[PDB]
Amino acid sequence: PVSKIFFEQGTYQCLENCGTVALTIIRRGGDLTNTVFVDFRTEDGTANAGSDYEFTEGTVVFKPGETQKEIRVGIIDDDIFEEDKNFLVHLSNVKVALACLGSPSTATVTIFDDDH
Ligand SMILES: [Ca+2]
Ligand SMILES: [Ca+2]
Ligand SMILES: [Ca+2]
Ligand SMILES: [Ca+2]
Repeated sequence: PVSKIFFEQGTYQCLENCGTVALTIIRRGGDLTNTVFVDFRTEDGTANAGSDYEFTEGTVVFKPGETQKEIRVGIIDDDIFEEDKNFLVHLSNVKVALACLGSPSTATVTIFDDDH
């Protein structure tokens, strides 16, 4: 019986000025009385850390009973008009009973430009 860890949705969106984007990680399956650890980390798409979004990483803990965890990523605003850009948040290193990654364990985040 295997706990799976995955993002609640595979795609998130925000405007450049949204300040931060919230992402939800689900735990489903197996024995929910176990504690589960999952690492997370941003990766550039066409949007770049230090420029369009803030580099973010960490470990999330699903304590017993917990099925939903929220993580936040900083979005950087500017006043230049350009195309919409995306980046990635990968999940990894799941630790418990067996727990592992499900689908999707990468979320893609599109920042929509709000200028012009
Ligand atoms: Ca920008
Ligand atoms: Ca703007
Ligand atoms: Ca802009
Ligand atoms: Ca547009």
